Order: sequence, then C-alpha cells, then structure tokens
Amino acid sequence: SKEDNDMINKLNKVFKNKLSNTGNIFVKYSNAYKVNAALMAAISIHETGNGSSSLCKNKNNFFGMKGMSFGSVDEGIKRGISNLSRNYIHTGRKTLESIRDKYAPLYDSPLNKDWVPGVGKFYKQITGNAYSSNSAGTGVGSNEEAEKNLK
Repeated sequence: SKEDNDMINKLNKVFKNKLSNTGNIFVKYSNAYKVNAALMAAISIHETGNGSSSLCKNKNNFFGMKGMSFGSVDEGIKRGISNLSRNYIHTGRKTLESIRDKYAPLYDSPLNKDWVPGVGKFYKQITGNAYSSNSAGTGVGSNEEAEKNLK
C-alpha cells in the first residue's frame, strides 16, 4: 500500500491528457492481474500519445486495441491490462521483443518499429530503471483468477 501509493505517484507524474490521475486504476488492475503496473502504464502512454489520441478520447481505448470501444475509462484501462496479462505475460511473453512480436508485429505497420524503443523510454521515464523482463509479472489465466486476487 505504501509500495502502491509510491507507484501510483510515479505513474501520475508522467500521465498527461486523458491518462491524468488514472495511476490508481493502473495499480489496482496490475496487482489483481499480477503484471508490472509501470509496464502497463508505458504501453498505454505509447499507444495513446500520453492520453492524446482520438481513439483514447472518443472510445476510452487506452491500449490501441484495434476497432474496440469501452463504456468507461476504468473498464478500458482494465480490458487492456486483462488482455496483456492473459494473452501475453501469462502465456510467457515477458520481454518487450516477445510482447511486440504479437502486440505490434514489425512489418504489419511502420509505427510498429517504434514500439520496443517507445515503451522502453516511458518505462525508464516512470521508474528511473531500464525495463527487466524479470519484472513482467506471472500474469493470470482468467478474469476469474484476477477477481479472486482482489478478494
């Protein structure tokens, strides 16, 4: 909780625009889904131009999840962390390279070569530290397992 409050403050220091003051949402769902809150925050910043994208503003889509929209900021951030936990980090995608290979494959789109550097830059801007894949988290297999962790 002192650990959580410090991570919440570090997130909210970097978050701008529609990401502002959402540090507590990132930390809440990163804990329940057993993943790195600063990594979740770094991917959101990259995908949204730090909460400035129309996709982020109009569709509460904080993770560049193509052609999706969400009913609230909470649920949009939550859905993005759930997807990254269940379908990436829990399946064993721990490195920025192995996450990118699935998340933003190199030749699908020219912006995709900016993903590993972009996410890396923001992760170091949040924590003071270069991202280590040992930090990724275990992730969880299901929303049901995440819900059990919240209780």
